[PDB]
Amino acid sequence: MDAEPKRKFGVVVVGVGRAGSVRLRDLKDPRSAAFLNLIGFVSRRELGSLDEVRQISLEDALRSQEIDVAYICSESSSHEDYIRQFLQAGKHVLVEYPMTLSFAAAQELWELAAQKGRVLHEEHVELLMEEFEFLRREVLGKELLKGSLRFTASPLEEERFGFPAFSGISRLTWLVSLFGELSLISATLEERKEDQYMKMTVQLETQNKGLLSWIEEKGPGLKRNRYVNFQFTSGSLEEVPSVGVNKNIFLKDQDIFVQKLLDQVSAEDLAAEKKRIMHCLGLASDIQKLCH
Repeated sequence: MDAEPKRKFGVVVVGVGRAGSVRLRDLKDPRSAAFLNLIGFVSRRELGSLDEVRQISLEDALRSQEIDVAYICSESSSHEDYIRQFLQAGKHVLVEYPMTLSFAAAQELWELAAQKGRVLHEEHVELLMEEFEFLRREVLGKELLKGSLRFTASPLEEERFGFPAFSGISRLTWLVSLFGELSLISATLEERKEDQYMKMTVQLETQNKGLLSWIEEKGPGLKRNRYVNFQFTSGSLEEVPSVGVNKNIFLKDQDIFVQKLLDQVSAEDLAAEKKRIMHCLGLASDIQKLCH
C-alpha cells in the first residue's frame, strides 16, 4: 500500500475452472489492463503461481487491502458464501450467475452490498450474445402468442451447480429480458436416474398472457443445443443466426462491471437490473418448489 492515488483496481479471482481461467486470461487484455490488475487468486486446487502472481488463501484474500475486487468463479453452490465473505471484507464483487441458489439469500446479499457501499454484479453474458441482440430486435413491436425455448446439454451435478431452474437461469433470463416479467403457471421435472436423464418443463405467461414453455433437458446423449420457436400474432420465429462462442464476451461483461466500479451506471439502470435479477431468482426458487 502507498498513499499516492492509484490508477487501477486490484482483483482477486476466486475459483479457477473454465470461468476463472477466462477471467484471468481477460485480465491480460490491454484496454482492460488500463483499469484493473490481478493481485492473486484463490483455488481449492494447488496451482501455486499463475500469470506471475502467487495463489493465496481465502483468509489472505479477505484481509488484503491491496485487493479492491473479487471475481467469484467457484462452483455455484459456494457462490453465496464467498460473496457474503468478500462483501463483509469490503470488496466489490463480480460473480458468475447464479449468484445464489436461494432467493432469500440473494436478498440478504443485495442488502449487504448496499450497506457496505460495494458493487455486487451478477454476470449474465447470455444477454450479450449476438443472437440475443438479434432476438431483441426481432420481437420489437410484435406480440407473443406462444413460444418455447429449450436447452439440451449433458448432465450437471445438482449438488454443485444447482437445481436446473438455477443452473439454466440464463435461458429464463433471455425470456424475461425479451418478453418482460413473467407469471409462473406450472412446472414439472422428470428424472430417469438409470439413464442419467432430466427434463424440466416450465409454463410461464407474459403479462399479456402469451404462453411460454421453458424446457431444460439434460442427458449423456444430448448434443448441446438451443431451440427457439416464437409465434407472434404477426408471424413466427424459429431460426436465429448461427453464431459461434465469442472469446471476448466476458470482457464485455467486465466493461459493465468497471462502469459500475467508476459509478457510471445510472440508479435507474442499476435498479432495473437488480429487479430483473431478483425476479428470475424468485421464479427459479418457486419453480424448484413446484417440482418437489
